[PDB]
Amino acid sequence: SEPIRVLVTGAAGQIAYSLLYSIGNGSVFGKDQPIILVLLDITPMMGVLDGVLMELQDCALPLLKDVIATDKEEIAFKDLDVAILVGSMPRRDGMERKDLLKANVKIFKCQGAALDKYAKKSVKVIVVGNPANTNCLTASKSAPSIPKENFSCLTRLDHNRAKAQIALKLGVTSDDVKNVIIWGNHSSTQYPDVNHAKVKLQAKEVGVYEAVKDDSWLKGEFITTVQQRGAAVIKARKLSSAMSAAKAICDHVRDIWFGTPEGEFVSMGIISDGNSYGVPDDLLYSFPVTIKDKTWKIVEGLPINDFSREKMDLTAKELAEEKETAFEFLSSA
Amino acid sequence: SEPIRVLVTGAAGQIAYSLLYSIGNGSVFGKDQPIILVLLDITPMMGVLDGVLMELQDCALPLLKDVIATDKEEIAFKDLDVAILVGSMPRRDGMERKDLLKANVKIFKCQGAALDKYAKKSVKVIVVGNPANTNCLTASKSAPSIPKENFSCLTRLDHNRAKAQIALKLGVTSDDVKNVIIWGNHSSTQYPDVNHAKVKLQAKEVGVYEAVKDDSWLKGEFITTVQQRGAAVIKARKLSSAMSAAKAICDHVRDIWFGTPEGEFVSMGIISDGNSYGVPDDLLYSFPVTIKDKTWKIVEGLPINDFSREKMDLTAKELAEEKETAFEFLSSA
Ligand SMILES: NC(=O)c1ccc[n+]([C@@H]2O[C@H](COP(=O)([O-])OP(=O)(O)OC[C@H]3O[C@@H](n4cnc5c(N)ncnc54)[C@H](O)[C@@H]3O)[C@@H](O)[C@H]2O)c1
Ligand SMILES: NC(=O)c1ccc[n+]([C@@H]2O[C@H](COP(=O)([O-])OP(=O)(O)OC[C@H]3O[C@@H](n4cnc5c(N)ncnc54)[C@H](O)[C@@H]3O)[C@@H](O)[C@H]2O)c1
Ligand SMILES: O=C(O)C(=O)C(=O)O
Repeated sequence: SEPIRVLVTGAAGQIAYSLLYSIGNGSVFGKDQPIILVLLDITPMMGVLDGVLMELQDCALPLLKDVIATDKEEIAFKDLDVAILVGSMPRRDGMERKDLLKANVKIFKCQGAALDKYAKKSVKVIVVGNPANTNCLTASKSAPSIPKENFSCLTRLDHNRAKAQIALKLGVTSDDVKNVIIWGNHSSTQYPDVNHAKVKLQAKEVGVYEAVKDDSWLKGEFITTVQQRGAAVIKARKLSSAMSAAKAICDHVRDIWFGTPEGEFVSMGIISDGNSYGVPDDLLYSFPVTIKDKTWKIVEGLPINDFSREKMDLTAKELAEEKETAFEFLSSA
Repeated sequence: SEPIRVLVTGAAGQIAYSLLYSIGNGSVFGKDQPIILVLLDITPMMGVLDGVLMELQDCALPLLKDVIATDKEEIAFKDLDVAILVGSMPRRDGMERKDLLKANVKIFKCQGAALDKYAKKSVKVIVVGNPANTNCLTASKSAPSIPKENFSCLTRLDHNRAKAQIALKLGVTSDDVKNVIIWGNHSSTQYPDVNHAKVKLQAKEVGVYEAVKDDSWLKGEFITTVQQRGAAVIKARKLSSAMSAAKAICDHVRDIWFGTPEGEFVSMGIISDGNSYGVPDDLLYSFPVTIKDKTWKIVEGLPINDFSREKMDLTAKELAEEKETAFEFLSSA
């Protein structure tokens, strides 16, 4: 197959350091799919990039057709098929994802403008840098010639985190848990919804509530754990998550590239235009979706209880607030 | 279908951060091999170690059955099926990763002692932390009940780098290169030998001397390039060569676990007793081996030309010296 052009921004940083190996080894786009890898970062990090290039050569990765290290937008965004937007200022212990907004939203406006100008119209754009949803939304709106649908942000890490807490609670495997949902914002108001989740017990596959038999936990400690998870990792490590962040990016892009498995949906921040869940349009909200032929579709018919109604509305409300701040700031100049 | 117990020491830093995902991924011990990862680091790094533990859980790895974090030797080394020894004292620019001997060999003396008392007798121990060969030797000497053959250190990174250099020189792929050999010490006197090595050049296996047609380069710049590679990545990145080291450690441990491909030998530091290559007995030196049923076997009968003889001998002298220096210290008290 002809090579696909995949860009990873902030390529000299931690997340990228934990991710380039998985792209180059074929575990993301396919064991036989060659990659033209494009690596963007700032001028003073170009020497770090060169160290990463020698390490890629020392890792035996033949699927890497070419590896382009650059600090130029013209080169970085040209003809891409995939854009992994990581390049961003990370928060530190004590900060919410919301400060970083003014600092980072400006970067995603220019990058959305760079995609629109230089990348293919078919590009898949994956936004990881914080605030992901708002960053996501801003970049998307500075790329009017690229379908809204090609813009996604990462809630897969929160998804994976929710599964790992279920597996640990029930003493099960991560793969035995399925259909946990991460609704709304990639922030501490995220709703990790296990109402439609399934767990494989030895006698039969049951609902997560039925298998846990602890409603308080599921609506209490379980919610807080997942929500504060990013902040807890930073508090311990003194660095943002990277190993777990990179892996969720691999899972998110693979599910885009290869589709979701029969009877299963995954969490994805996407544009909310047309949803049927009572969520305002024009937001970059995380929904449970099924993917096929690289195209996502929100899962419909999920029964929403009262407890889930509220929670879902609180993340949307929070997302509107971030939308208001970033748009006031980017127009003001 | 039961799990195995693997220890990774120095779990709170660089190399381990790039390596643990590949262990719990199933890419080392097999896609149906469940693992319990045991992470060991010193007391002051327990904060950071808990965040790595959180990241590991957050990757949602079905095979990763349990993850344990401790600063206790009695917990780390209990009932291990595999021990990866990374923890140690660091290196950097200004040369060569020589002086570290006396500041790292105490660590490994202690660590062999714990394996001796707590570890299964069948443990496989891979020594990575520098001085790799001499730390290796010290640990085996302080663990007299665990078979000396069960101990090995890592020359696989130098071996992997060597293949990439040949691939680069010729314009071919790294996996088109077979049977390079890393003779000796993991240091600047190492001997990266290609006399017995093969390359697939234009769909025909030929002989790397035959393919390269530049004997001066193979005996000059290739050798120094492979010996100075680690220092070039570290001066470019300002951080260790973790991504490539993580990959060479997986190579080394997978080949131990599942054996070498038919027709192929790999490089790995082992106990020298009885070799037929003119190298002193009771040394931990790298040789070419074939591996079957988790048991290495030095490849006998390779003709040693004169250039090779002073080089293998030169590496040996250095290793003899490090042996002197390490043991007088440790016995001194
Ligand atoms: N959505 C998620 O789950 C998620 C998870 C983890 C981290 N993140 C976020 O991802 C972002 C990436 O930071 P990190 O964790 O890798 O830490 P990091 O600081 O080590 O890496 C960031 C990299 O971005 C580069 N960079 C900065 N501005 C840039 C620009 N304008 N163009 C290109 N590159 C630029 C930096 O030089 C650096 O190399 C942070 O905002 C972090 O909070 C998001
Ligand atoms: N053989 C090879 O090919 C090779 C290649 C690269 C690096 N290395 C060596 O690997 C080692 C690890 O490097 P790194 O980049 O991860 O360094 P690092 O600083 O990032 O990590 C070392 C870790 O060892 C821990 N440690 C120190 N003493 C310990 C002890 N007694 N018990 C347990 N943990 C202890 C430290 O607290 C730290 O967490 C170094 O010795 C490095 O030179 C070997
Ligand atoms: O730390 C953060 O901001 C994250 O988004 C993360 O680690 O998932």
